[PDB]
Amino acid sequence: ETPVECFEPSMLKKKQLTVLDLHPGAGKTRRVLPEIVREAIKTRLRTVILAPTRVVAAEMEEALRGLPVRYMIVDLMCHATFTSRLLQPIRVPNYNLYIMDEAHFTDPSSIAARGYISTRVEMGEAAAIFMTATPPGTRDAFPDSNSPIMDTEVEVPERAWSSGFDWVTDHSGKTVWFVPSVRNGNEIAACLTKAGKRVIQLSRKTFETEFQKTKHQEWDFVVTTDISEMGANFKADRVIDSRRCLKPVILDGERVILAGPMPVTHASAAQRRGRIGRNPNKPGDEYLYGGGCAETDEDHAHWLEARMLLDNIYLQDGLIASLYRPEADKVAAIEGEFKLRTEQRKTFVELMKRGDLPVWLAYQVASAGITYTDRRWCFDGTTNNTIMEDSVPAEVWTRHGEKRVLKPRWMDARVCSDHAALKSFKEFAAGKRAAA
Ligand SMILES: Nc1nc2c(ncn2[C@@H]2O[C@H](COP(=O)(O)OP(=O)(O)OP(O)(O)=S)[C@@H](O)[C@H]2O)c(=O)[nH]1
Ligand SMILES: [Cl-]
Ligand SMILES: [Mg+2]
Ligand SMILES: [Mg+2]
Repeated sequence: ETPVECFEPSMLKKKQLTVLDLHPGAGKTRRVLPEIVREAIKTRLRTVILAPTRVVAAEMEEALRGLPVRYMIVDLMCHATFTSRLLQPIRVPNYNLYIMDEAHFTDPSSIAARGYISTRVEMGEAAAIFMTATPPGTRDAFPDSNSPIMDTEVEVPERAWSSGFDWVTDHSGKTVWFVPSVRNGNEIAACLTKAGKRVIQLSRKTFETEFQKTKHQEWDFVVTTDISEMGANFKADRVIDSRRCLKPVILDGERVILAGPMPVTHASAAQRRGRIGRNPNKPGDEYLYGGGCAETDEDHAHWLEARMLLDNIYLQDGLIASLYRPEADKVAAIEGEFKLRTEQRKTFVELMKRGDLPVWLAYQVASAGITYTDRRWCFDGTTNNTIMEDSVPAEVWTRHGEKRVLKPRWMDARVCSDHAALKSFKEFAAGKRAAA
């Protein structure tokens, strides 16, 4: 029940669930993971390794080079790819060993993957190892590091500034700056670029292509959302942490708002700080943070969305998987409330995979009996659901040649929270889709 600090071969026998909680940068992904894979191959286990992002998967594929590891014999895939396969009639192999790296990731597909895995372990069908420096319930924002970190609470700019904050731009090294949202990041990055800094911006939808730029010498700032908490490695000297995040909230079961900016969890703060202090021979790394931490409330939509996913994943006859027990208190929905019949469930998965809609929104459309290609719901909502861009109602040319105001029947604030998200939703509402 208690987390461990070293891998032991008896962790690979069925019904064992082990949390490996070495401090950030202690060598979990880099040194303990290849040891586990060797022992699994030696014992003929059917194994899957789950990476948080394809960036990290590509990294592990090279560190595991020379072993029989199939990137999608040991299978390698991302959390989202794993949960995605569980949602198709492509009934997944019955692995008897699941290794989940960066097991703290709180996106809905990762929460659902932990629930499925822990249920298989409790069924006695598998063993599992969750690797993370910050397991659920963590209340330490300042864990150990390979080199000592200088922690300082300071006022962190939340918008562009025309004077002051000289300590930001006088720094000579490399800084990673965590922001609560893409739109806040755009404003900070433009202000740094105007000061002559070379800035890379990272978000969940640009991470793959833009993270590559960080592997070079010629940058001063990375401005990033919380996606960089999931095992992203930088060569940086300083982290600036707003200590804030946005929280998706389902108001009354009828809409999703983005609440905040509000304090991050202790686990998030520790992972942000854990981007630096990683070189044991390089003292002096600095963590500058702008406020306190707070634990997640009852109302974070990601855990409810995870139940929407798990209610639609096959397990064994009529069974439905539970959430991983330290996470199971966050949701009030009851097992099975979100189960869909076969055809609506196909629409549900299509809206998420092909439409890039948030889980909650894809469920509302699918359970309404709307088919994937029917976009009338994007335009027939109430007036309060009108989507604005630069303070004017957004309009779209539909597939049928009419210009309509964007006014979805169900409002999820995440489809219009930044320029790239709105562009994608406008294309979806028009019956179009940009080349993947
Ligand atoms: N990318 C990379 N990192 C290296 C290398 N040699 C040493 N390191 C350092 O060793 C650290 C430990 O690697 P890793 O296995 O990621 O620790 P970890 O416990 O997984 O760190 P955590 O953030 O996810 S909680 C790396 O993050 C990096 O700082 C190298 O050749 N490549
Ligand atoms: Cl993001
Ligand atoms: Mg790691
Ligand atoms: Mg150590």
